[PDB]
Amino acid sequence: LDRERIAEAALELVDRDGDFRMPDLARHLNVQVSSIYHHAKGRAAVVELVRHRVVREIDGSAFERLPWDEAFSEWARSYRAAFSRHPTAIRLLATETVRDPGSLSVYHSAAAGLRGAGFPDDHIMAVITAAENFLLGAALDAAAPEVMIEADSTTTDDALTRALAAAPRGPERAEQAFELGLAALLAGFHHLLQECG
Amino acid sequence: LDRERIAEAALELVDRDGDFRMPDLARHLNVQVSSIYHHAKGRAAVVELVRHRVVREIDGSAFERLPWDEAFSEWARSYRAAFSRHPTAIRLLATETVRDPGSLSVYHSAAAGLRGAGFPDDHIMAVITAAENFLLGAALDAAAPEVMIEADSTTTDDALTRALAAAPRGPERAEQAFELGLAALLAGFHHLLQECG
Repeated sequence: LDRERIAEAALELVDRDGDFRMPDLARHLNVQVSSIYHHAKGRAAVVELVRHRVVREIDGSAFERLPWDEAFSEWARSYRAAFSRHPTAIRLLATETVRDPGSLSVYHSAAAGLRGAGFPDDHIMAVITAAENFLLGAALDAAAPEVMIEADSTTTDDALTRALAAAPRGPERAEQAFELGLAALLAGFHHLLQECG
Repeated sequence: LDRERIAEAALELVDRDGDFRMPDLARHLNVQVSSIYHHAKGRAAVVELVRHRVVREIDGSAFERLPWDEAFSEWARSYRAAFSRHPTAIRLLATETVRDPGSLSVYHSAAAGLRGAGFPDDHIMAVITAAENFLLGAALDAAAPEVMIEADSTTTDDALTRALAAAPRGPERAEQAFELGLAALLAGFHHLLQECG
């Protein structure tokens, strides 16, 4: 029983149900809640351990090594991949305040990278949050069925039929939308930067 | 007991737990599963009724009345507002194939609007899905706490501290990120269109 084993069991419960309760977590660790509190004080601390375990693969330090848009793209891909492994954890983690030191570090890196690029301070958090909104959505879409829209029509030339026939099939469907949306957002952010001088 | 009352009770369960089970739904309607199946055959049909009840407010027909980017903005705002009332339903609805006639109609409208604008057919579904990815994420962020990042630092001039101090407070935090991300995506999509001639 250390922090890593608590984080593990908690994420397992969150994977199954979308949330966890302290006594049930203790049961699955064969301990009393007491024992958990010695490693992590309260629910908020256990949520941050869950967050830590999900986001471990996300490297923010790419912002120190690459131009902002290339770093943004590496960071975005890692973020998608991390959350797409735990789609049932997305609601919980998107709606609890971030305090995990590891996560705060990633934020520190993205903020410094975007400042370095010329994004004004009053825009930096919105840029990062706009990107995260898209990425949590794309993580859900990567966990979704490969066919997400099934239309029952007799028409062959309407716009929806045509668009659905001309789109990628399989895992490529979600990948196409993710790549196009990422490129569109980066183009938008580049525009923001031109406007700022 | 009609389709509307089934849709209602099912969404109530989904709001609470993130999913529903047929027998529990029947219990909360004081009926046997049998009675549900006469209005909606199986789980997939009940999921689409849930979808219908969430997305009723979303008007796709704005694509018939406004230039694509103005329509996109009205549609996006309605979509955010709808899902932000039921954040616990987002996972389920983002990961089940769309067959609800009302929803398919909205897709029909957005597809025709984007075709009308000049987006090539092989790009239309990805454009719509990219937008939805962002919007589901923004719906979660609107249901999130107004302070989403709490940093414990002694530093005053670092990039994260500065960005968090210069950002909007309260409900304005999520609103700022939503507005900036929407504008960035539309700029990106406008760029896509310039590239296409």
